[PDB]
Amino acid sequence: GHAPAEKRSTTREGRGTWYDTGLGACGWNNVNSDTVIALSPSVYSGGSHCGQTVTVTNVVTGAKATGTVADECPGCGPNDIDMTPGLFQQLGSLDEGVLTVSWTL
Repeated sequence: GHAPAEKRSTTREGRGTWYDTGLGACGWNNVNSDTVIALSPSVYSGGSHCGQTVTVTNVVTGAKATGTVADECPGCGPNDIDMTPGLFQQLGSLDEGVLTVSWTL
């Protein structure tokens, strides 16, 4: 039913990998060059993570970028997420696959 989820929006380090962006698991459809995010499943994320803006700061190089949760990363926990490759280039390099980024949600 209803659930007024009040998440403590706090900057914390986690993992952030790129995926092939085309159709988000929420009501968004974006290309690879865009800056959107795939967050841990809405079951675990209370539903209210879908459509949230998230600032991600790759701690490896200190590179800060921002992407909006449009998709749901299924096979990952609340310390590891996915994102657009275009955004992941702004965090670091595609060759890394995953990077340790400081995300706030």
